[PDB]
Amino acid sequence: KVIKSPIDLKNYIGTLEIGQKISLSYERDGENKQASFILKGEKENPKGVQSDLIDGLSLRNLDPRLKDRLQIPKDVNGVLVDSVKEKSKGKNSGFQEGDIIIGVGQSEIKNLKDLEQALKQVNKKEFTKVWVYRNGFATLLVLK
Amino acid sequence: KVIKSPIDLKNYIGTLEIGQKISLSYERDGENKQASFILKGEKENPKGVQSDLIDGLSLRNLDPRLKDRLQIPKDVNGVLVDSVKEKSKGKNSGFQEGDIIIGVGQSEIKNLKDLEQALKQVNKKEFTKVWVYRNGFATLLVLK
Repeated sequence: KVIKSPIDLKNYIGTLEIGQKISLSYERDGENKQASFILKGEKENPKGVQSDLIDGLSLRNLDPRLKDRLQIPKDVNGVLVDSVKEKSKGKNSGFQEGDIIIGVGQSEIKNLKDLEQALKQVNKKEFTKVWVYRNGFATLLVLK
Repeated sequence: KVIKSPIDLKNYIGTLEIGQKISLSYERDGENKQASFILKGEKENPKGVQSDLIDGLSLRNLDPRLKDRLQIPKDVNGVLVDSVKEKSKGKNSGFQEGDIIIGVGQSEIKNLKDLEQALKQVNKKEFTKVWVYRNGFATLLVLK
């Protein structure tokens, strides 16, 4: 059975019974693999690993020991950028070292907890509207 | 002073003074003992040991790794039974290894706290109505 859309695998599994191994095929960036997948339901999974917009990103919580802006936490709590690996959709799209993420997709974060909650939704997006505080100003970016 | 009820002990303490040592008799199962007790208030107690129907049971928390039942945590949050001691009140009563306590005294449990909390009331219960899911199904017991 051939898959292009969510309802395709979904109903395709409505027609398959448990515990038989499917040797299904799947791609990533620009290469296909074939591997072997037991049918396991929702009641049936131990767990696991992901990334996308967090691939080779070193980031951490903050209240930074810099100047000057403004006295409210509201516009500084978020997450600091140590490093950005070039392949990541950030550096496709002008994300850089020394930035501070204040929000992801028009919505604001206080920390790695809020970052990772939004960063878990980014492969549900074709791009993201991030806001990153630089040395002086927050720029809006368009990450692809 | 001879004891058969709690209003024997309670009202005997109503008629006994502080700090003295009291060489009381007590029994277990089929063996009486004497040891000596300091009169120690409610406002007076340094901590101890509490077994009965938990006595040496090996039970831990679950969402288990098998099928099938239902699509809700409500019947499957609980605790799961690695072993059951022969000397204990479960094996007098039809309880076994491979079981899963979902409820105790017609009240349901989510983990080891709600187990222990209710197996802290079984010496208040002439018998217990526990409910034990097994490999496929869940059975009321008469824990004597």
